[PDB]
Amino acid sequence: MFERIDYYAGDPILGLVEKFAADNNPDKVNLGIGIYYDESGVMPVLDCVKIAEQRIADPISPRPYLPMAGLPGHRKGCQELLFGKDAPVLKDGLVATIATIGGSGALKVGAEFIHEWFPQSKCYVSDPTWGNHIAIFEGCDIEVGKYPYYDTATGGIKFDEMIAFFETLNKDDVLLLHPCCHNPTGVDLTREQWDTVLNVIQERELIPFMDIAYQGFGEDMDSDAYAIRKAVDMGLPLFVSNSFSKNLSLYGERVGGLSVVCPTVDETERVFGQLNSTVRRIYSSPPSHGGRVVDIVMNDAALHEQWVGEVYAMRDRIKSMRTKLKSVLEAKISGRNFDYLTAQNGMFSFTGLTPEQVERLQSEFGIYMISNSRMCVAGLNSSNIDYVANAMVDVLKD
Amino acid sequence: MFERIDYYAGDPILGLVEKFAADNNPDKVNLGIGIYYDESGVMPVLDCVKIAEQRIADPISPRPYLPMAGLPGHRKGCQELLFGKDAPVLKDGLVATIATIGGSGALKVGAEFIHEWFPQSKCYVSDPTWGNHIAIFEGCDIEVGKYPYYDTATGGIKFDEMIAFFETLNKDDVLLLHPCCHNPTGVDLTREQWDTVLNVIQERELIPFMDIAYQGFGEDMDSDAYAIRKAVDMGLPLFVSNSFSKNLSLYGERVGGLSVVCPTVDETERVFGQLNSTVRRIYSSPPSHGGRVVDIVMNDAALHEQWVGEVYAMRDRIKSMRTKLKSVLEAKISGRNFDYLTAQNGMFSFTGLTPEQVERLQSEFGIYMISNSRMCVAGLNSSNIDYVANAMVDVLKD
Ligand SMILES: Cc1ncc(COP(=O)(O)O)c(C=O)c1O
Ligand SMILES: O=C(O)[C@@H](O)Cc1ccc(O)cc1
Ligand SMILES: O=C(O)[C@@H](O)Cc1ccc(O)cc1
Ligand SMILES: [Mg+2]
Ligand SMILES: [Mg+2]
Repeated sequence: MFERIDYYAGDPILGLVEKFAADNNPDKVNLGIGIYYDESGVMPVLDCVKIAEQRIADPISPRPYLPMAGLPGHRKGCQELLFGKDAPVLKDGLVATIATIGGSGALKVGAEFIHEWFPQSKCYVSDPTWGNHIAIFEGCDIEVGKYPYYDTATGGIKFDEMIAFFETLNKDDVLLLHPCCHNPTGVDLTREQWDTVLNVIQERELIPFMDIAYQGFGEDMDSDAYAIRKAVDMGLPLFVSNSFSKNLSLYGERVGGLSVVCPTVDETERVFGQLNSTVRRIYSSPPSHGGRVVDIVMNDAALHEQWVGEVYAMRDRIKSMRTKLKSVLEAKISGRNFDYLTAQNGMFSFTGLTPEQVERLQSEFGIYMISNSRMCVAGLNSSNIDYVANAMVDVLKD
Repeated sequence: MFERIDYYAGDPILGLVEKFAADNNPDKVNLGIGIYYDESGVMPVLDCVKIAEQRIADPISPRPYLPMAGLPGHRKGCQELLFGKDAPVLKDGLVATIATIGGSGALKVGAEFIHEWFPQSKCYVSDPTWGNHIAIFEGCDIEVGKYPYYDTATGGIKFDEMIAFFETLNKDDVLLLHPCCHNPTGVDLTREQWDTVLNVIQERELIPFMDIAYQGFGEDMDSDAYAIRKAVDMGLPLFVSNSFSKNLSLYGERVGGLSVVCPTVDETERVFGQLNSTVRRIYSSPPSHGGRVVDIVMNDAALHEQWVGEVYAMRDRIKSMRTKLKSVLEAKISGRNFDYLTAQNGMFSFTGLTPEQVERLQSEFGIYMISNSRMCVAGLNSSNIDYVANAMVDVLKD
């Protein structure tokens, strides 16, 4: 019956993970998975979350369906976070927002909405980018290409080429953009580059789709959202997928948001209604437990403030790891610039190591990265840092 | 920018609900929504669930991604529930199962899988059926039509016409079937009619997709799954979507399962891999909280046994309401047979009332049903029964 069905290769990042677990090097370290670990190398449970969940468990309540858009408080928290509290765009009612099944789920609904209403649009992703972006869009029968982004030569951005690329695109074509904390490179646009980008986006009447999965891990909650807010100030029709997976340490509950910025309230209502309809077609409504956590933590002022602090500690710890890793490298290797390590933002780092060097890191030290050199900085901690930094010096010295 | 966007009419079931809320009749009752309510007119929190959730909160754990297929325990609970404890088909490893975002999510994944690998297959739904079935399938770009089912004349099933219809269909065409507890009619097939249909499905080489959203609300857990188990016995390739929304009273947490019965272990693996790949491109993985609940409740023998007991009481209560409703009607309306009310199974009932009568039921009494005459029996309880039964008497006499 199902002889025609091909085997599924399996998630690539998961394929590596099997190999690491198998590895019997006592000193093995996994830096391959984009998961945040704390000082002790474990996934944290955030204090604010813990508190939110005790409230949810006290008392244990009936579990009616959430609305299709999810909880209003969840929606508002997304909005206030992304566009700023009582931002003009929100007080004008020009943002249609739904809770989603994580950032993935927001990408799916947004892509499906684009596919239905802008059937001609293509989508373009950064070269390189997070593998799942491509699957989600193509899974909607939207054609996906790549725009120039990362400059292998410099470690920077092929900014000129990227800009020239965008001018070739068709009206209503979609750009998948990372407002900060690029996955996998860590290399972000400066504000001035954002203004040029958004300028051409405006001129070419392209659709910007900002995926922000690490708000708070780059500069701060506001800064990380500059690209979003500047697109709003310019009056662009912006799609924003956001995820709480990382910054809430709530990967498994599937919490995120999708927001569509619209030129008029009436368009806001058309789009909101169609987002609902799209949700109804896929999974009907989002999960109550994850949504309640988001609702409680975003809208309780004491919990929100605690939560930002918790995110900033996670960001600060990742920044310390970057600094420490650079300090060892620059102390030990003269005449190579390692500023790109602290210039990069978020959880990810393109190390600049060649595939052969990544592989030698695996064999010789049991240290696991992606072949494109991507390292998750949160994998690093006080207990493994000197071992990893020193292994890296060795591989680069050969 | 979004003037091309059509307004979404809104979920009809949800649309009626708003009119009810707005309604200022002191004695209003809502029988429009397929939600289960206890004797007091409130959504229950089941004891087993409450226990499962105390275990989940003690202690509050890290929240990593579940696997794409969800928790193994959740997958095994679906399987055992659907096909019977340690069934041959399970011991033979011929069932590919994933957790899903409710029954809706399972429908979506199985419809996407069908669309990808059997692009020619069309899907046929019962006339009438639950509104979302169509949207889910059409949302996958699968063409959907209807098979004869409900007989307006007799209140039964146009069984002969249905069977003739199935014989016209192409090989690999999909039938969406309700093992029990038909929505919206309440009218089910007998076991003998099941044997006939599944025979024709076998001879016409059609694909049965069984959606069972109310296991436990018909006769009992095992009886309700007859159509499923008989299809397995016959060696048919079967798709089953199951939902814990009602029978676990866990609508909000989005818990259900998709199961694909395969002729051989190797095909089981192919299908299992692609199900995962399909999950990846939609929402990446399912929610932990809901999945943990299902895991704990299905796999703890004391909780499972308690849980069956809880569903039994819910079913018995619905059955009592059917009997009391019929008794009032037959006592007060001469020469109309109302055995169809007790003959129907599950939460829903096609009351036989015309759209005019349904609408008069709204205007005169604030009693809300679907225009097609669908009533949710769980909406009825000892506090509202007489009032609803007696109002129904008056609409029928005019
Ligand atoms: C017959 C039927 N199938 C599928 C579903 C999907 O619901 P859920 O996603 O909550 O399991 C429902 C209920 O909403 C239903 O009544
Ligand atoms: O960026 C990453 O490494 C994550 O995307 C890893 C991942 C991907 C899929 C998944 O089901 C679990 C983890
Ligand atoms: O069968 C019914 O009437 C409803 O239970 C379906 C439903 C449930 C929740 C929802 O957000 C939309 C439709
Ligand atoms: Mg499609
Ligand atoms: Mg110019």
